Amino acid sequence: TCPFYKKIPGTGFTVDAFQYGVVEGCTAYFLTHFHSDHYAGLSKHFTFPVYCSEITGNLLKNKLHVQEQYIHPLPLDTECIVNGVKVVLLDANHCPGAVMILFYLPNGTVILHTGDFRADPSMERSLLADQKVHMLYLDTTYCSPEYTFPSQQEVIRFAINTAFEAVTLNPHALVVCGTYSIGKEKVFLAIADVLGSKVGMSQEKYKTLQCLNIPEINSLITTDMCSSLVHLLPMMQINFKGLQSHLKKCGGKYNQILAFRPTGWTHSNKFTRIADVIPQTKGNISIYGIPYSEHSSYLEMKRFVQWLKPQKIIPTVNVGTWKSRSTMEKYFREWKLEAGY
Ligand code: NI
Repeated sequence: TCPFYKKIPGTGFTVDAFQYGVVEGCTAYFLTHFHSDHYAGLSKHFTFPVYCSEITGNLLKNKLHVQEQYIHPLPLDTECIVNGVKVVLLDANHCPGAVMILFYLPNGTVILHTGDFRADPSMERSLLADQKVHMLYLDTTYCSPEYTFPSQQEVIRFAINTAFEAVTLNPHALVVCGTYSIGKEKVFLAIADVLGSKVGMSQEKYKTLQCLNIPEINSLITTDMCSSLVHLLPMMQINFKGLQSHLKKCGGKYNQILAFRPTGWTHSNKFTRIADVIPQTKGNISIYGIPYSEHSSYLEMKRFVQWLKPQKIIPTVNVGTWKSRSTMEKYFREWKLEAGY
């Protein structure tokens, strides 16, 4: 059965609620982004209206074969009317096509659902600045003070400098980057750009990336592995056995692998700066775990909420345990008392 935190009161709407069958009294199903814990349940047999971004709609049509007549893409930053309710989609700074949703209820309540997001001060100058929000459905993935991480910019600088140095030292080194969903494309694209290479990948991943509207993508990605020195592989193959085997497949073109695993957080962050990160090495294979997050850190999330001053917060992540819930509720109270709302 659908949980309460996926239902928008006073509407016929749900959010990211496709794995529960036909939800009672749902007239429109919203999808914030194309990640499997959120889209799980969609297919060519789905015949209810789905509301989403243009990019998410490309992925629905091409990857899951949802029929076009049921896909309702909305432009960002634009007031739209859905089943008589005004809505706006805003950029969530998560993966490509990821949105937050503002709902303007007929009785005057204003609700923001963040979907998955990485809070940023740039958001303080969208259509959010223009009115009060009464309820916030918040991505609380990293809602605990131990979750610090560097900016995306610092992490990309580290990866580019590391890859550029390694391949300059050894022109026969291969760089490999792990992936298992859309998101974090900047990792492999920035590395390929500094090395003057395209990124080689499977036909299926290349198809997924072509759905995204990324400018000059035919310019950075390819299915011809032979001509590329940056390869993308499934995250599951990013280990010593998987990479030894891949290296065998390249036919003596290469004699070393430098691999990257962009993780969310890892407890090395509590003791280590980005400058100080080192790889795991075995033989002629090195693996770097890099803290590239597409969710808010604790401090980024705190700042966003203290700026927005919602009257009620409803968490959407880590809700399954009483200890997690109570912990998060305590932080929300602190934030409110410290900010004065
Ligand atoms: Ni996500």
